[PDB]
Amino acid sequence: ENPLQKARILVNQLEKYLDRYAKEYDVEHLAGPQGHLVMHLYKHPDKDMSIKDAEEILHISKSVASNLVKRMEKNGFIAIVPSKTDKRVKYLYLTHLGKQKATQFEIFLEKLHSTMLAGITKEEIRTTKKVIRTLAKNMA
Amino acid sequence: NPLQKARILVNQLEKYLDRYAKEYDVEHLAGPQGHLVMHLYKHPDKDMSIKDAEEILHISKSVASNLVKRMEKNGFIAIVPSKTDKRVKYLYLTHLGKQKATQFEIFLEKLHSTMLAGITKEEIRTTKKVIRTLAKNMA
DNA sequence: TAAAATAGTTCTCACGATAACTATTAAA
DNA sequence: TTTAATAGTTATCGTGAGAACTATTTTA
Repeated sequence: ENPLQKARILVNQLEKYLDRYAKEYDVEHLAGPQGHLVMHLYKHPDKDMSIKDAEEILHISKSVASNLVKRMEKNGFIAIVPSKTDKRVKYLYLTHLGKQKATQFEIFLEKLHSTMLAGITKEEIRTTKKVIRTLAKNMA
Repeated sequence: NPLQKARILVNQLEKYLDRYAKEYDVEHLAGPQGHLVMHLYKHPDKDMSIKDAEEILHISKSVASNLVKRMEKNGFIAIVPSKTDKRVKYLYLTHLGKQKATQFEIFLEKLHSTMLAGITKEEIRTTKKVIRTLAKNMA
């Protein structure tokens, strides 16, 4: 068999269903990094998150973080506000729609594990995760 | 929550493979370009159209169309209209294509061996049906 | 103060998705 | 032969990457 190809395919379909599922459940656009950042802002309302902080949370690059915050703004999930102390920093803030969505989305996450990890065991699962961990760790 | 982490671990995986391949003179082929070059090599007696690539790689119509444009630009393939069916365009490995399939097949071997080191088979075979289940679950 | 770390943007790109469109062949 | 299906392209988009570029702190 082949390991590079299969993996890529399996993710492409998985990614594609999550998009389908999430539109029907009224969390369109959040199956992905947008949803992950909305969740992070929710869980931690006390911390200032700047754009750079998003790079590190989501494990993405400069340009990717910049373009991602732009998309979230266009979608109404966030407001971007320059800092007054550090003139180069821009802060991110969940909007009202943002806050409402963080909630609908947390439900959706629950309904996912409940549906996609059916027929699988936590040992089976814990081992695949070590299968994965070591794959990872193989690239120093 | 953890399902996110999944797509992260792909982003690194995808990222390293691109570094590895360029270092090893198979640039641009860690990915669908490489997978299609292989398919053409392994089967030189089957004529393959752009649509056939949609099916081999499980991609959409436009993804396939754009992908072949990228391979042509890279030198790995030539695109030739069918003379029987004026709708169809056939794909053909170029000379550079053919040699790359070779260096790439080597790359695959090396990568596989260096990635599944310290891992058993049942562990790996169970990872499969754990993954096949997920896929099956999203049906 | 001069030089370097930092925060963000914009360029060009690879690789995925739809949807709307042109052709062309096949089917009814 | 009117209609369906098929093959490919191009539009807009989401989500990844690096590189070159501002503009602001640091810090040496």
